[PDB]
Amino acid sequence: SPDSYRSPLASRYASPEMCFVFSDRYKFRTWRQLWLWLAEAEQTLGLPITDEQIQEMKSNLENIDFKMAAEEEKRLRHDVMAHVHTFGHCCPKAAGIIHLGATSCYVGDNTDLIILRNALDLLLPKLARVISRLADFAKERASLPTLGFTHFQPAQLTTVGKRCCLWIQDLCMDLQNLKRVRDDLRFRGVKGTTGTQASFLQLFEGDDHKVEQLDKMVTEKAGFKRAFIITGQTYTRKVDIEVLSVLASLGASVHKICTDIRLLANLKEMEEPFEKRNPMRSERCCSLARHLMTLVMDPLQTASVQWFERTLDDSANRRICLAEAFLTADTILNTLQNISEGLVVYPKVIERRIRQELPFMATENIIMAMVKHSQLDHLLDPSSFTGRASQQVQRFLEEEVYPLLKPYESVMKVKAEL
Amino acid sequence: GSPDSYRSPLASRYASPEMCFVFSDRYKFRTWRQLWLWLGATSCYVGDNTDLIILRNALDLLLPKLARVISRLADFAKERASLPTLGFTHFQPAQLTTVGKRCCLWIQDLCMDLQNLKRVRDDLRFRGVKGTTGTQASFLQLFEGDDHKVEQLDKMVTEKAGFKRAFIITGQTYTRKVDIEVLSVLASLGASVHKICTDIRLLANLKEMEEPFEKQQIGSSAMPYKRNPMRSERCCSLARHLMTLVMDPLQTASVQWFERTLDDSANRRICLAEAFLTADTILNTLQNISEGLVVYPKVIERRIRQELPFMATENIIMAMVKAGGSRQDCHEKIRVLSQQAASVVKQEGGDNDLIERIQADAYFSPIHSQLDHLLDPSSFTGRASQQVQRFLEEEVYPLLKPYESVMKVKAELCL
Amino acid sequence: GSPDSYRSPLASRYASPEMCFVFSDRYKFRTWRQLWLWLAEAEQTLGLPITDEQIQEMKSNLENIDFKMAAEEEKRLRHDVMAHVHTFGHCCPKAAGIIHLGATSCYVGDNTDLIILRNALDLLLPKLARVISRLADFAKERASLPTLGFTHFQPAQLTTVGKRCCLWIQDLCMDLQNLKRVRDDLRFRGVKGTTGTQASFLQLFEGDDHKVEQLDKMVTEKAGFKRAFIITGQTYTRKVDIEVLSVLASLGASVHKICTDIRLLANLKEMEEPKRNPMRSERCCSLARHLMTLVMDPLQTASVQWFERTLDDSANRRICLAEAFLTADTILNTLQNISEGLVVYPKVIERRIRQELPFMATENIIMAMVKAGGSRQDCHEKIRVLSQQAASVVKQEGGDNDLIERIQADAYFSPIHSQLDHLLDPSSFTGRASQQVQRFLEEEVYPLLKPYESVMKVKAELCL
Amino acid sequence: GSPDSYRSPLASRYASPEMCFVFSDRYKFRTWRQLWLWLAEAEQTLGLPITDEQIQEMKSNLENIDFKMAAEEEKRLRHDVMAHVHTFGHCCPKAAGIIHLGATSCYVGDNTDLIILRNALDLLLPKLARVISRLADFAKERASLPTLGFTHFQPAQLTTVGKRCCLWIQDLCMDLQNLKRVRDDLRFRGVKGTTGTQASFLQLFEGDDHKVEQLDKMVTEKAGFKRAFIITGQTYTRKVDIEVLSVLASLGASVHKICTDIRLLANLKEMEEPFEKQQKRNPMRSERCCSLARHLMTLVMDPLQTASVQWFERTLDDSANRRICLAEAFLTADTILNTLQNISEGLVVYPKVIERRIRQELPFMATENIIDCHEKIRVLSQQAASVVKQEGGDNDLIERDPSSFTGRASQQVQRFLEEEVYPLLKPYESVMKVKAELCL
Ligand SMILES: Nc1c(C(=O)N[C@@H](CC(=O)O)C(=O)O)ncn1[C@@H]1O[C@H](COP(=O)(O)O)[C@@H](O)[C@@H]1O
Ligand SMILES: Nc1c(C(=O)N[C@@H](CC(=O)O)C(=O)O)ncn1[C@@H]1O[C@H](COP(=O)(O)O)[C@@H](O)[C@@H]1O
Ligand SMILES: Nc1c(C(=O)N[C@@H](CC(=O)O)C(=O)O)ncn1[C@@H]1O[C@H](COP(=O)(O)O)[C@@H](O)[C@@H]1O
Ligand SMILES: NC(=O)c1ncn([C@@H]2O[C@H](COP(=O)(O)O)[C@@H](O)[C@H]2O)c1N
Ligand SMILES: O=C(O)/C=C/C(=O)O
Ligand SMILES: [Cl-]
Ligand SMILES: [Cl-]
Ligand SMILES: [Cl-]
Ligand SMILES: [Cl-]
Repeated sequence: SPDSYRSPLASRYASPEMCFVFSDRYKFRTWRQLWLWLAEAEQTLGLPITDEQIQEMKSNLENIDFKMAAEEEKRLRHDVMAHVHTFGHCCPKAAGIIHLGATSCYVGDNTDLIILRNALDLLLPKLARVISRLADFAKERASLPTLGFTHFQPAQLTTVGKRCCLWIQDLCMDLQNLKRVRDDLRFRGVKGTTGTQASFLQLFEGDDHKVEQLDKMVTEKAGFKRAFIITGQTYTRKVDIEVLSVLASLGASVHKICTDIRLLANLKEMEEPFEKRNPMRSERCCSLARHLMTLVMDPLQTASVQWFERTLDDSANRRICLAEAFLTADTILNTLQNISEGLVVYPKVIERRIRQELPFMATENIIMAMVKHSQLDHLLDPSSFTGRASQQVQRFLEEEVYPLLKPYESVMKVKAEL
Repeated sequence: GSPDSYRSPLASRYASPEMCFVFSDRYKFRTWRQLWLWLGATSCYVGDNTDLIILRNALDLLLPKLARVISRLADFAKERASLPTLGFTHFQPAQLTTVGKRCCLWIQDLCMDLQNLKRVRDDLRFRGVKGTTGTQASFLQLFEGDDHKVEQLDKMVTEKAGFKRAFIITGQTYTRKVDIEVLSVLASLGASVHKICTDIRLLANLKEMEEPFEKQQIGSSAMPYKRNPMRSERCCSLARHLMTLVMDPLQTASVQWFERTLDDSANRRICLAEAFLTADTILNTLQNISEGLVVYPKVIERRIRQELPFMATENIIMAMVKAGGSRQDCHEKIRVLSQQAASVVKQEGGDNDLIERIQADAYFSPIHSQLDHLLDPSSFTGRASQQVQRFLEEEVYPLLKPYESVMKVKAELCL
Repeated sequence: GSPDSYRSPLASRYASPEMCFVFSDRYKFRTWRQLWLWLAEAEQTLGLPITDEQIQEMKSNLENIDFKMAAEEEKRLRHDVMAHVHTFGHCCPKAAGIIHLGATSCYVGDNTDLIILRNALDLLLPKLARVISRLADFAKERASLPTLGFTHFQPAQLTTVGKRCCLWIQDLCMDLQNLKRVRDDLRFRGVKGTTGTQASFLQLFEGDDHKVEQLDKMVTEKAGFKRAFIITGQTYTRKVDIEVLSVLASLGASVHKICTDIRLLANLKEMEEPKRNPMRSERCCSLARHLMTLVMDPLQTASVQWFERTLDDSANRRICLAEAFLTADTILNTLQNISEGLVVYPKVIERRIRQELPFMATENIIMAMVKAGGSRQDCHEKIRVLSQQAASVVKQEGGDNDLIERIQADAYFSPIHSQLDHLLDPSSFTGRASQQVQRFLEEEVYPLLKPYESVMKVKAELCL
Repeated sequence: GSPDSYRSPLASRYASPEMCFVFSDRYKFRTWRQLWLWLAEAEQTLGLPITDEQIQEMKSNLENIDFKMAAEEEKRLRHDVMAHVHTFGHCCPKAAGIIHLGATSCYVGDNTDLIILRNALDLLLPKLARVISRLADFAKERASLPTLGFTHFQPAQLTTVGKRCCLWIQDLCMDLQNLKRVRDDLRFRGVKGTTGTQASFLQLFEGDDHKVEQLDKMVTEKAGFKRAFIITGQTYTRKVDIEVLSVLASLGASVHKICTDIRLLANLKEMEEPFEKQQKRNPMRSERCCSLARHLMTLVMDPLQTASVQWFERTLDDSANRRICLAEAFLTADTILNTLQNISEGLVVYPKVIERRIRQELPFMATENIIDCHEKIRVLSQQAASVVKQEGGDNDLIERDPSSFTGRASQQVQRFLEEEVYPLLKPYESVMKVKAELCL
C-alpha cells in the first residue's frame, strides 16, 4: 500500500525473482523445511518420532498463519518460538518434536545461508550477460580509434573496444569473486545453542557418531557440499563480510563504468539506449552502486563486536543489509545489461575530436620523416597511433573472458528489463 | 503489504506509523500537489522542496522521542544519584562512581544529539523557486523581466511551506551537503545509542541492571532460564546501520557535477528514509528500555565488597601512619597480604579475604576498630551525586523545557 | 625525517610546518608539562603543600625533555604518562613528589588533545576564509560572464562563471560556519579524577567541594577555555571526536565536488588551474577522499567505549585526529593556491554556447513569431524539424550546429530574420545569475569573512 | 625521525622495522631505478641502441640517490618521476638519454607499488601463521577445560576454553587463505605505455608486435611475477587496491572480535594477557589491537571510493590517497599481528575462577538434560533468578551431572585442528620459532 513507506528496492528497482528470495514467505517456508529435515534425520537415526508426525509437518510447509505468528511474537518477543507454536498449532501431533535439540539459529542462520547462495546464483548469470554484451561490443569496435584520456585530458589514442576491455576486466574480476564466494560458502548445520552439539549428544545417549551423521544428513538435504566443524551459536559473521565485500567491489566497478559512459555522453561519442538526451540509466547505476559500497561497513562493524559464542546485535542489521545489498546488486546488473545491449556510437564525432587533437599528439612522426609534405595525410592517419589496442582486445577476450562465460552459454539470450 | 515479496524490515517490523507515513508515497504526492496549488518550474520544485518538507517533519518526530528518552534517564539518574557502584576503566574494577552518575554519561551524549537535531532542524533552508539551473530564467520571463516579482514568488512559496529562510544560491537542486549535515547528526546519535546499549548489555552480564522483560517473554528457544538484553541488542544493531549510512551522502555530494547530476536520486530514496526510520525505531525502543530499567542493589553491593578492599589500601596506610606506624613497614605488610588475597581470588576461586587478613594480623591493632569506616563505599564516590544534580539542572532540564507537554507518552513495543 | 624508514606523506610532502608542529611530540609533551605546572600552581593557591621553589623548578624545565630517557622508562613501565612523570621528576627532583598530584593520565592526555584540536581548528579557519575570499573575488569579477549550464553533464540553461563559483563558495561557507561552531563550543576536560568523580581531589582538600570546583575552573582558564564539562568519565566523551571529524569530512565532500568541477572545466578548455593537467585539483580530490573516509574511525570508537573508558580509543586517535587535520590543512592551502591562479578562456566558453544555444532558444523564437504574424503551433513544428536536421549534422556528420543558418534560409521565418542576432544574445539567457551573485556575496559571504580581514593577504605556496 | 614535527605513530611507535623499510622512500626510489635498469637491459637484448657501458652506469648507481637534488627538481618541474629521471641521468650522464625510453610514469610508479604490495603480503603471512599456530597450541592444551558459554553475554550451555579459541582460529585461518590468494593472484602492470596501448614500444621496435610482448614478459620475470595484465589503461586497475585492503579490513574485524573477547575474559578473571613484572591489571595490548584493527576496517572506504571515480584510462586523484592508505593498512596490519602473537604466547588461564563461575550457574546448565517442559522450567528459572538478583541468594532448583555438558567440544577441536588448521600452517614450519617482542 502507498499509505506507508515501501523500499524502492521492492517497489521500483529489483527483479521479482530476487524479491521472492528475500521474502518472508520464502523465509518462513524454509524454516519449516529445515524443521522437517531435522525431524526426518532424527527419526532415521533412532529418536522417537512417528511417520504420522513427519507427514503432518510435510503437508503444512507452505500453510503459514502469518496473523497468528504475529500475535505469538507480540506475546513472546521471540520470532522463532512464535513460529514453533504456530507450526505446532497446525501440526498438533508433531508439536512436541518440532525443533527437538535445536537452537533458533538452526532455522535462522541456515535459512540465511540458503538465501545467500540462491541470491548469488541469481546474480551470476546477469553479470555474465553484462560481460558478454560488452564483449560483443568490444570485438565489434576493437579497431575504432578514439581519443585517449588521462587526467581527462587528450592523450595517446586507444580504441573504443580497448576502452570497453577496461570495463570488462573489472567485471570479470567480480565474476571470479562471486563464483568463489558461492562455491566456498559452508552450511551451519546442526550445532546446538553454543556450537557444542551437547543437546544432540544427550538425545543420542552419548553416541558421537550419530551426532556427526545428523549434521552431515541435514547439510546434504539442504544441498551443501560442506558444513562448518567450528561454530558458536552462529556461523561466523566474517562470512557476511566476504559476501558484501565482493558486492561492494562490484559496486565500484559499475560506478567507474557508468561514470565513463556519462562522460562519453557529454562528449557526444556514445549514448545509452532511449525508448536533450540524458544518461539516466547510467546515473541510476552509479547512484545504486554507491549504496552497495556504503553497505560494506555494516558487516565489518557487526563481526568486530560479536562477543563470545554470539550477541544479538547482528540480527536487525542483517535483516536490512544482506537483502538490500543483493537487491541493489540485482538492479544494477539488470540495468547495466540493458545499457550494454543498446549502446549507440557516433564515429563522426569521435573522428572530429581526434582531428582537433592528433596534430599535437604527432609532431614526432613529422620530425622522423624530415630526418630523411606529401606524406602528411598518411602520417596523421589515426589507425597508426592506436598501438596494439586491437591486438590486445582479441588476446584478452580469448584468453581471459570467453572461458569465464562458457558455463553460462545456455542463459545468454535473455534481454533486459526496465 | 504482502509477505510474498520482499518488504523492508523498517516498514514491516520496526518503524513507528507516523514516520512510516512521513516517508510515504501518498504523502509524497500530496506534498507535490500542495506545492503546485502554492508554471515555469523544474522537477526539483516538487522533488527537492518535498524532500526538505519531509526532512523537517521527520526531525520534528524524532526530537520529542529523544527528549523523552533523556527525561526518563534523567528521572533514573536523580533517583540513583547516590547509589554507589563499581567503576570500570578497561572494564577492570576502578574507583567507585554511582548508578546515576554513570547514567549522566549516557544523558550527556544524548543531550548533544538533541542540540544537534534542533540546530539542523532550525537552520534547514527551503529550495524555493529557482528554475532548471537555479537562475530563475523561466520565472523572470513569465514576469516580463521584473526581478522583484521573482524574489517575491520565491519568498511567498517559502512562507506558505512554513520555512523562515530560502537559499539564494542553488543549482537545479539544494546543495547535497545538506543531506550530509542531516545524516551526520543521525550517525552521531547512532554512536551514542550503541555505547549506551552496550553498557546496558554489560550491566546485564554483571547482574547489576536489566532491561524490561514481559510476563510471557521467552529469552531463548533452547535455554528456558535465559534473560537476554534483546531490546538493547536491537538498538545496537540498528544504531550501527545509522552510522554506516553516513557514507552515502558524503559520497553523493562529492561527485555532483556542476548544477546537478541524477546519480543522487536513487541513493537518496533509500538512505534518507532509512536513516530516519532507523533513528525513529531506536529512540522509541530506548525510551521503552529506560522506562523499565530494573536495578539489583544487593548484587551491586556484593561486587563492591569483593573489590573495594584492593582500592582502599592507601586509606589504610594513611590511618596506620597517623596512629604512629611506619609508611615503609605498613606498605610492605599490606603488599604481601594483598597478593595473598589476590591468589585466593584467582588461584583458588575464593572471595577476597584481605580484610579478614588485616583483622587477623596484629601489626594493624591500632586501626582494627576503624576498618568498617575506612571501607565505607559512600566515601569513595567523590563528588558523583553533586555532579548529577548540577548537570541535570544547568544542562539537561533547560533542553527538555520545550517538550514538557509531550513527556507523558509511554513507548510501546509489539516485538 | 630520514628516507630510510616510512614517513607519512602528510609530514614529508603535504601539510604546512605550522600544522605539523601542532601534532608534533615536542608540542605534545611540552604541553603535558605545561598542564602539570598549571595543576601545581592552582593546587598551591588553593592550599596544598607545594613550595614556590618546586613550581619554579617545573617552570624552568617545560621544554627540557629527555626523549631517550622517556623511551627507556616506557619500555620498562608500559605506561607513557608515568614514563613522562618519572622523566619530569628526574630533572625536577624537588618537585618530583607533587607532579600529577591527585590526577589521572587523561589530565595531561585528553586536555592536551583538546588544546591541540582547538589550535588546529584555529589554523584551518583562516585558510578556509582565504579560499572563500579568493573565490568571492573571482565570482564578482565573472558575475556576468555567461557560460553553458550543465545538468546530467548535458547542455542546460545558461548560468554565469561567477554564479557557478557561488555554488562552490556556499558549500565552503557552510564549512566555515561549522568549523567556527565546533571551535567555540569545544569544552575542556579539566580536573576530573580517575573515573570523573574528582574523589582524589576531594580527599586532598579534606572534603571541601568548593575547592575542587575552583581547581577545575582555574586550570580551565589557564588553558584558555571558556567552559569545562561537568560530566565526564575518565575521558571527555569521544562523541567530541565525531563532531570534529564529521565537519572535516563534510569539508572533504565540498572540496571534492569543487575540484571535480574544475577538472571537468579543464577538459572543456573553459578554465585551468595555475599537455596541461589539473594535478593540484586532482590531489585535492585525492586527499579530500581520505578526509571523508576517516569519519568512520571516531564513529566506531565512540560506539564501543565501555563505561567510564576503554583504552581501545588511544592508538586510533593518535592516527586519525592528526591525519584529518593535516589532510584538511593541505587541501585548504592547495585549493587557495588554485583559486588565486584560475585562468578563464572566454572565447572557448562563447564558442560552446554558440554550438548549443540555438537548441535552447526555440521558445524565444516562437514568442517573437507569435508577436509578429503568429501561429505558435506552426512555428513550433517547423523549428522541431529544422532542429532534428541540425542535430543529425552534429551527431551523424560531426559538423557544427547549423540551426541558425537553416532558420535564415527558410522563408517561413522572414518576419524574424532581422531579430535573430538579438534573440540569440547569450546575456539574456542567464536569468538572474549576476543579481544572485551580488546578493549572495553581500548578505551571506562578506559578513563571514569580516573577522579574517587582517590575514587575507597571505599567498598560498606549493613546493610540489 | 625528530620529535619537533608530526611523525606517524605507525613509524615511531607501532610497526616493525621490516615493514617500515618496505614502505620507505629509499626502497621506493631504489626500486624505480631497479625498474629503469631492467627496462634498459631488456630493451638492449631486444635490439634497441643501448650500450653495455650505459647499463653498467645505471647498475652502479641504483642506491646512489641524491634526495636533495630530486626535491629541487620536483619543486621546479612538479613531476616526481621526471625529477628522478633527471637526478638519475645526472649521475649516469652516458645513460641519461636512454633512461625511461618509451615508458610512462606508471612504469616505475605502479610496478614499484605492486612489488611493495607483494613484499608486504609476504611479511604479513608468516606473522599471521604464527598467531594461528600459537592459538592452536593453546586450543589443544585447553580442548577439554570446561568454561561457561556466553550468548548475548548471558550464561549459556558450557563450551571449552580450547573450543572457544577455535572460533578465533577459524576467522584467522580464513584471513590466511585470503592473504595467500591475493598474494598469488597479484599481477604485474609491466610495460604498457601512456594509455596502455604500448604505442611507444611498438614504434621503437618498428612495428614488431612480438618484440613488444617479449619486453613486457621479460621485465615481468625480472621483477619476479608469474603473470602480467593484458589489459590496462595507464595504470593497473585500482580494483586491485580494493581486493587487497578488503582482505586486510576483514582481518581487522577478526582481530577486533578476538581481542574484545579477551578483554571480556579479563573482566571475568578467567584469562589474562601477558604482563611484564614491572608493568589493577588491564588488557592494554588487546585494547591496542582493537584500536588499530578499527583503523584497518575504516581504511577500506578509501580504495572503494578511489576506484569508483577513476575516469577513462586514469585520473590522478588516486595518487595522494594511495600514498596514505596502502602503507598505513599494511603497517597497521603488521602491528596488530605482531601484538596478537605476543598476546597468544603469554595467555594465562585461571581454572579455579572458571570452575567457580560454572558452579554458580550449573543449575541452569542442567536444564538441557531435563528437557511445556520448557515453559515450566522457564517460570521456575525466573523465580530462581530473582532469588539470585533480588535476594542475593544461591540458585535454587529445589524448586524443580556435569560430565555431559560440554557436548562434542574437545572432539570438535581435534577434528578442526587436523583437517583445517595444520595443513595451512605446514608451509611456514621453518619460521614458527620467532617470538613476538613489544617495546611499549
Ligand atoms: N527529475 C529528473 C530529471 C531532472 O530533474 N531534470 C531534467 C529536466 C526536468 O526533469 O525538469 C534535466 O535534464 O535537467 N531528469 C530525470 N528525472 C527523473 O528522476 C527519476 C529517476 O529516478 P531514479 O531511480 O534515477 O532516482 C524519474 O522520475 C525521472 O527519470
Ligand atoms: N593512559 C593509560 C591508562 C589509563 O588511563 N590509566 C589510568 C588508570 C586506569 O585507567 O586504570 C592511570 O591514570 O594510570 N592505562 C594505560 N594507559 C597508557 O596509554 C598508552 C596506550 O598507548 P596505545 O598504544 O594503546 O595508544 C600506554 O603507554 C599506557 O598503557
Ligand atoms: N605521475 C604523474 C602523472 C602521470 O602519470 N602522467 C603521465 C602523462 C599523463 O598521463 O598526462 C606521464 O607519463 O608523466 N602526471 C603527473 N604526475 C606526478 O604525480 C605526482 C602526484 O603527486 P600526488 O601529490 O598527487 O601524489 C606529481 O608530482 C606529478 O604531477
Ligand atoms: N538465536 C538467539 O539467540 C535469539 N535470541 C533471541 N532471538 C529472537 O530473534 C528476534 C530478533 O529480532 P531483532 O533482529 O529485531 O533483534 C527476537 O524475537 C528475539 O527474541 C533469537 N533469535
Ligand atoms: O533462542 C535460542 O535458541 C537461543 C537464545 C540464546 O542463546 O539466548
Ligand atoms: Cl542447532
Ligand atoms: Cl523551480
Ligand atoms: Cl584528572
Ligand atoms: Cl609503461
